Amino acid sequence: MDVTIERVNDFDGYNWLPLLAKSSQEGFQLVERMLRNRREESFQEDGEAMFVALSTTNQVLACGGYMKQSGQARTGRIRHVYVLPEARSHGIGTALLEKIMSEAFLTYDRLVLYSEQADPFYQGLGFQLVSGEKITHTLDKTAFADS
Ligand SMILES: CC(C)(COP(=O)(O)OP(=O)(O)OC[C@H]1O[C@@H](n2cnc3c(N)ncnc32)[C@H](O)[C@@H]1OP(=O)(O)O)[C@@H](O)C(=O)NCCC(=O)NCCS
Repeated sequence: MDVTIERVNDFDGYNWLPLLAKSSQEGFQLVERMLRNRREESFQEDGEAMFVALSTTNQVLACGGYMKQSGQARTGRIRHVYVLPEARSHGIGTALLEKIMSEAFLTYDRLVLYSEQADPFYQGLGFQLVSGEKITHTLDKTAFADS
């Protein structure tokens, strides 16, 4: 499934309702939280970015990004990763994550994330599963580089 991955510079330039609706149906708040909190966590500052995957017809099929992990130094947190159900299993999440990781490791020496649902996906990308309160997966830059 052909997509383009694009940096979000203007949240108001996309129709987010499909992503909001499907994610909410599934019990996920992550798209809602992202869009509601977008004035404070804009993903526009240095060390942060939000991406969308656009279909060949300009429709949003996924989102995901990164920003600074609070309290840690040199650690970034991967945030708000979600692919529309009908768009899953076509390589979109992998393309999105590869872009995020390659860019985020320019700023951070470690990337972390919290995912209860997608361990196989994240392990396939090289993340290590960890038992923390705030994080489920971690990846050091040196491990990323060595791959
Ligand atoms: C996890 C997620 C981001 C992966 O993105 P994706 O575009 O579907 O994944 P890709 O097609 O790039 O596949 C990469 C890996 O992701 C995983 N994956 C594939 N389809 C998936 C799906 N429908 N749901 C969860 N994970 C999936 C597989 O481990 C896959 O490895 P493989 O290609 O070697 O078999 C995406 O499916 C998603 O947002 N799922 C949300 C719902 C969820 O968490 N699923 C749990 C069960 S309800």
